[PDB]
Amino acid sequence: VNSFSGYLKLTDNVYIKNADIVEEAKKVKPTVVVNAANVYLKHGGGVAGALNKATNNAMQVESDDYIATNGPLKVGGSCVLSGHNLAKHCLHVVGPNVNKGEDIQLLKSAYENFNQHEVLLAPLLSAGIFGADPIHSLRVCVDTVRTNVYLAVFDKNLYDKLVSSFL
Ligand SMILES: NC(=O)[C@@]1(O)CCN(c2ncnc3[nH]ccc23)C1
Ligand SMILES: [Cl-]
Repeated sequence: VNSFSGYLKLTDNVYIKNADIVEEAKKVKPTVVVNAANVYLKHGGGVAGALNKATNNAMQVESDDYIATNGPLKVGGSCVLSGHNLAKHCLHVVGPNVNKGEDIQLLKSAYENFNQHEVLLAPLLSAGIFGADPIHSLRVCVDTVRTNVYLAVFDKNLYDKLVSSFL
């Protein structure tokens, strides 16, 4: 039993809710919140910009030190950093950004990072400003993640379409 509330159950391990991931994180304080990161951990917009804003830019400061030490992530890769005031940990996961021409096949690799964590709050990878079809992102999620994932979908109209079209 965990403290996630109001989710629709899609499968054995995947749950979905129309919610602002920032407000969800501030309520639940999960062990892991997933950020929709880019390889430079530049949290300018989308989910990343919103999560960083909620940390008062502390996520960006920590991220800049990480990059200065380690260099950029790989597309499809991840790193674990602090969750600041939102969660214990933030798993920064880089899905492909279609608006950069990145290979959508790397989306499965991106979701594989979730399997290293027993429970996660997460957005749909490569959705929103990353330019992939969110229906496809959901299918890959369900077919790749085996740990317990609670998906927050900010857009209510998008949330309704994802549920109704789910196979
Ligand atoms: N005032 C705010 O910060 C927002 O209400 C608008 C920006 N922000 C988000 N921007 C993009 N993608 C997102 N996914 C989940 C939340 C979210 C929250
Ligand atoms: Cl985003």
